[PDB]
Amino acid sequence: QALQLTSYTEDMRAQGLEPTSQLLDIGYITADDRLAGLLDITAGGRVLRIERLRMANGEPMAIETTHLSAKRFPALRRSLVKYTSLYTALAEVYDVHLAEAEETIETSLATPREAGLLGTDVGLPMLMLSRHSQDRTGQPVEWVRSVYRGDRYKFVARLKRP
Amino acid sequence: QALQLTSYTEDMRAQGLEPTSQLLDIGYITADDRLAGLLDITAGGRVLRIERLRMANGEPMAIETTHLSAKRFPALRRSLVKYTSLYTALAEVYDVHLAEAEETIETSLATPREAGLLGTDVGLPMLMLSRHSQDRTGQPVEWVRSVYRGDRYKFVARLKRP
Repeated sequence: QALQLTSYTEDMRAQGLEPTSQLLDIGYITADDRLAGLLDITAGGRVLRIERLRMANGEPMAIETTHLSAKRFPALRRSLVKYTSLYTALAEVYDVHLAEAEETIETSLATPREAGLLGTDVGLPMLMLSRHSQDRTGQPVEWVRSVYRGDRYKFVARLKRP
Repeated sequence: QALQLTSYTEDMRAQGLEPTSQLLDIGYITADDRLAGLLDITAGGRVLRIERLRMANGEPMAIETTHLSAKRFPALRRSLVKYTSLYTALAEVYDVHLAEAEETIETSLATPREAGLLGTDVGLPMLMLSRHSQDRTGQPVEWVRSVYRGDRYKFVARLKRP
């Protein structure tokens, strides 16, 4: 609670590595109840889904899948090409800024496709990150699910106790 | 950065589960340079090592191995039986209180012994937590290494961005 909401780029530089990305896929899907609840939209609502391959020192590091309300951000898909960053896009196009988020850390095995994209096998433990962010108006902005190579990644938290 | 320094008990209750423990082993070891640096003691220095089996809902959940300066806490081993908690012991016997800590999250496979103690196999992804704590006088107090069952555990962080 009350930790530092750091995006992918900073968490890599705060770890020595040089971050880069590659869009794998982008498109609209239909929200089931679970996703609808997380984005505060109605079930059946349209969701923009972005899938990116994250790299560091040139090699595959993570697959990052971001979900957002298409209804709220109907021109975001088109605008994303203009930008280096989803969050730049949200700030400049929609004046939306992340304020707070709940991050979940788990470990799991990769799917066959994931293993292929990350140059690992399906027996390597992977770090699974989920992130549920809200904006400065206290609305949910995104639900993010990422799979990190377990041999190459660690996540560091600085904790304090009052 | 600036997250909430939560001990094992709170992190379980903030997750629905009912926490219990069992001492597996306790004793002194000699610090190698790496450990000596973390506890701010001289290489060769004596370290109190505590190994505990953590349980929740009755079943095995984590193995938690804590290291402390024996020189600084020479009567801690003996005093630990009187107490429900290492941190109660440190507060009451030595007036030492955790103030800040660096926590590392990783995933790895269990050793054969670990797998046996946790009723899992060595193919299950495990969550590896390291914790390096300092006290209210800004000195290092502990270095902790824990292995959590990957099928049963998640770690939740609440992040903010100024």
